[PDB]
Amino acid sequence: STVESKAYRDAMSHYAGAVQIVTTAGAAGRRGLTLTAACSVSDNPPTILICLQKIHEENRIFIENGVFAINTLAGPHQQLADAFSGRIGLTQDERFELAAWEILATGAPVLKGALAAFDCRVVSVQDHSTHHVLFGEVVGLSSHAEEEALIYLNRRYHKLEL
Amino acid sequence: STVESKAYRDAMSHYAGAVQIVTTAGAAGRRGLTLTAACSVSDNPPTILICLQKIHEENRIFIENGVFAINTLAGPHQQLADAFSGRIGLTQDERFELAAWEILATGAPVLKGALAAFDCRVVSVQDHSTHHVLFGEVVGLSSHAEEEALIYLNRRYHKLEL
Ligand SMILES: Cc1cc2nc3c(=O)[nH]c(=O)nc-3n(C[C@H](O)[C@H](O)[C@H](O)COP(=O)(O)OP(=O)(O)OC[C@H]3O[C@@H](n4cnc5c(N)ncnc54)[C@H](O)[C@@H]3O)c2cc1C
Ligand SMILES: Cc1cc2nc3c(=O)[nH]c(=O)nc-3n(C[C@H](O)[C@H](O)[C@H](O)COP(=O)(O)OP(=O)(O)OC[C@H]3O[C@@H](n4cnc5c(N)ncnc54)[C@H](O)[C@@H]3O)c2cc1C
Ligand SMILES: Cc1cc2nc3c(=O)[nH]c(=O)nc-3n(C[C@H](O)[C@H](O)[C@H](O)COP(=O)(O)OP(=O)(O)OC[C@H]3O[C@@H](n4cnc5c(N)ncnc54)[C@H](O)[C@@H]3O)c2cc1C
Ligand SMILES: Cc1cc2nc3c(=O)[nH]c(=O)nc-3n(C[C@H](O)[C@H](O)[C@H](O)COP(=O)(O)OP(=O)(O)OC[C@H]3O[C@@H](n4cnc5c(N)ncnc54)[C@H](O)[C@@H]3O)c2cc1C
Repeated sequence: STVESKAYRDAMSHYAGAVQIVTTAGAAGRRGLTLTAACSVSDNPPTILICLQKIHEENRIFIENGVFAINTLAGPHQQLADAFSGRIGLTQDERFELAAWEILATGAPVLKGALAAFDCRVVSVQDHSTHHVLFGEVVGLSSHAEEEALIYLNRRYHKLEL
Repeated sequence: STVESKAYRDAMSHYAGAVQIVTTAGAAGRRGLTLTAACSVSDNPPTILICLQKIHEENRIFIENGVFAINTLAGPHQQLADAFSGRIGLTQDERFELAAWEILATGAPVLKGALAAFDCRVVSVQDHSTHHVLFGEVVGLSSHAEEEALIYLNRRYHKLEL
């Protein structure tokens, strides 16, 4: 037998993570959300994975379009993160209005003034209890030189110098 | 076509990660190493994944034993991390001598004075180009109240307050 759900979450509050915004576009429509469960798989050919909650049915739009982009956040941007987690109201079109964006290879929206960004095509989809897991290969890039990074730890937000 | 290997690594130097030590034991022997590519998959039942380099053949000992543990590091511990990345010499028995350890459910070594720890049984193994990916379910736990965490960013080490 496995350990209890509540006790697992209390221990994970001592494990730190860098804050992302992930996006999509195509015949099923345009969507974004705030996220921490992602990691690097290989550098030859370059490959990345992400994990999405099954209890929100609008997350099936990512699987139907077959493309996604991942954007890494800098020091001054706590207001953008609160909006894309659903804490303060608003329609999707009203959430995107808060900043400036550009296009690279696939159609998915890329953020101006990000620390880094990766534009991807889907190669595999798997089912794991409470979440779906998606694998993608990298077809476009950008990066800029800013002075601090945004981090989540012990149930609150922080800033850290490069 | 995909982007170039060297350009991918320069952009990933702007993406932060918390520092772990991962361990194993059984009929194929006892081993450890320093690591950043891991993440949380589900909370019902609790489940975690890890990624291991194919170019070092001693990493096949983890697959043969069928068990592993993951340990999260605190502020004062940069010397332990340098030893388990292979930067300063020593045999495996000589690396474990530098600190104190205990036993929970499987046999794999758990660290005294860690910020958090998770003891796991293997349920799935997959092949992805340069690395192997392993999935595990959680059968034991511990945690302690320390004041800072260890982080890797922009090709050097840092400290961050809880
Ligand atoms: C630090 C952190 C890390 C996270 N990591 C992950 C992760 O790894 N994986 C994951 O899956 N989730 C993660 N989440 C959670 C995720 O951000 C939310 O579940 C998600 O944003 C909720 O989607 P929603 O707002 O559209 O859903 P809902 O709140 O149910 O709303 C659905 C839709 O209704 C519309 N709507 C809502 N309010 C209004 C309004 N007042 N007026 C008009 N229209 C409205 C909007 O279009 C909205 O999208 C994380 C959250 C945080 C804070
Ligand atoms: C010695 C070393 C090894 C590392 N290995 C990994 C790793 O396996 N996975 C990971 O997510 N982070 C890894 N990192 C952390 C981080 O992602 C890197 O700092 C950065 O991406 C690569 O630049 P570098 O010059 O520090 O690595 P280098 O010194 O140029 O490379 C060391 C070795 O690790 C591999 N490697 C380095 N970065 C990655 C990566 N992002 N994804 C897959 N393989 C990589 C390379 O193929 C090489 O064999 C490693 C860091 C160091 C110092
Ligand atoms: C920040 C960071 C993140 C990383 N993330 C990852 C990751 O996600 N995934 C991953 O796979 N790797 C990662 N790495 C790299 C990983 O730590 C090393 O590849 C690994 O520790 C090397 O194994 P090794 O020392 O046993 O290999 P080797 O240097 O080739 O040595 C093999 C063995 O020989 C013996 N030996 C060596 N020297 C002596 C001596 N002088 N006297 C007697 N015996 C000796 C030891 O038993 C040693 O284990 C990361 C590294 C860093 C710095
Ligand atoms: C609203 C919110 C959602 C988050 N969702 C995720 C997530 O999906 N994946 C992730 O790795 N980190 C997630 N985190 C970040 C972090 O891992 C948590 O802060 C901590 O583990 C759980 O405690 P909590 O009280 O903040 O979450 P809660 O407010 O109690 O939970 C919010 C929701 O997210 C789910 N969830 C929370 N933590 C995890 C977890 N570690 N693994 C899987 N599901 C989780 C829960 O089932 C719940 O539906 C989330 C954080 C917030 C604030």
